[PDB]
Formats: sequence, structure tokens, C-alpha cells
Amino acid sequence: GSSGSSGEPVLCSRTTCRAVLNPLCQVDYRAKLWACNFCYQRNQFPPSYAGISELNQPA
Ligand SMILES: [Zn+2]
Repeated sequence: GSSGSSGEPVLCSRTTCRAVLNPLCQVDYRAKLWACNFCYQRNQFPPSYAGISELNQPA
């Protein structure tokens, strides 16, 4: 993980998209990269993805 105090919601890079990370997107745990289901853009995982239900919990 990453020390410090934070907890901002991961938002699709694309400014026009701004689609909050959803369980529908194509998550490539292997390449730690989840592509968007709408804009279809690859995004990098956040620094702190431990206290996240979307990830921790199954789709
Ligand atoms: Zn997107």
C-alpha cells in the first residue's frame, strides 16, 4: 500500500468520460490496468486500492 491519509474515488482519466470505476469495466489485474467500458480507455490503478469494495469484493 501507500502510507499517508487519502481516499479519493478513482475517476476515468478521460475528462469527457469521468466515469467512476465500475465492475463492468475490463480489469486486467494481470497488467494492473482496467480499461473503460464506455470510452474504452486504459487507466492505471490508484496508489491506495486496499480499502476499495469494488476490488476487495468480487464483481
Ligand atoms: Zn472512460
